[PDB]
Amino acid sequence: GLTEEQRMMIRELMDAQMKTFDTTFSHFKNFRLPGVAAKWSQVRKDLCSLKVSLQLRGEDGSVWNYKPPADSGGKEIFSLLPHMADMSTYMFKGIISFAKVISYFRDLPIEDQISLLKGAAFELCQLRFNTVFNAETGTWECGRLSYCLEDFQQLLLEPMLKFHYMLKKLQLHEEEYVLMQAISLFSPDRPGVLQHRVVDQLQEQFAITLKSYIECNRPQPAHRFLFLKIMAMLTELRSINAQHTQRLLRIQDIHPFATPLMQELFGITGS
Ligand SMILES: N#Cc1nn(-c2c(Cl)cc(C(F)(F)F)cc2Cl)c(N)c1[S@@](=O)C(F)(F)F
Repeated sequence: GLTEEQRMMIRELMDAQMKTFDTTFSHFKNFRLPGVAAKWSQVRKDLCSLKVSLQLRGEDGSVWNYKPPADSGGKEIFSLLPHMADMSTYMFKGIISFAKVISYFRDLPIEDQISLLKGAAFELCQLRFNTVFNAETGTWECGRLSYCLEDFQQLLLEPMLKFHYMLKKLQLHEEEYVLMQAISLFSPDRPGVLQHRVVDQLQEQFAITLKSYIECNRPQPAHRFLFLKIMAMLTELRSINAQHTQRLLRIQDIHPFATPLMQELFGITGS
């Protein structure tokens, strides 16, 4: 029960997701793996908040399985950074392809495109990982890869992990996940955006379509206020993004790891 423009909107967003999101992670390869003075206390706190074991199912049926070390006050806490930087770079490329395919994004001036991508790449990445997150086992299932949280109520103290469990509980459709990505991408208040009036009108239209979609396709009392919960999710995710951008820059300051694409998105110039 949407306007013709509203369903053309969902159709195009659902199309750009289909073309740019490798849900089986088939083309993620050549990645790195762990081998076979008051900043550090913060960096140690930054790192220990999301430790994860890693499983690789080979095409032949073999299984590699990695258990990370415990914190012993040394550089061994940096063991997973190259791999997770390689995974982030792969996700970021899918995000950039996603935005480039959308006509509303394409139509913005280029300098506004980079500004919007710098501001929302993390958030769109987190949103895509939620669709492959298994809340019953605490595992991100990325095709032949899987990432299982180490052994509960004290794990939800981490805001990002708390975000993933709450978003998964909302039981969202594919159409609702992609409208969330559009709203986060077309945020008029990212640093450096110039066409903020255009970008705000675009954002307001993606939110209105989402509100109408829920009310057309979700009449159950369980989904009362669902639109407002999602919009609050997005504000929460957005705060998680800011506070994590500093986590990453702190680690980068004392132990470099960011790929060239990660530097581009986060403002590191090379000197
Ligand atoms: N952005 C994005 C982003 N995705 N991820 C992420 C990765 Cl790489 C892997 C998993 C896995 F399932 F594999 F465990 C889960 C997640 Cl949520 C992380 N750590 C980030 S950020 O910290 C960064 F580094 F800035 F990209």
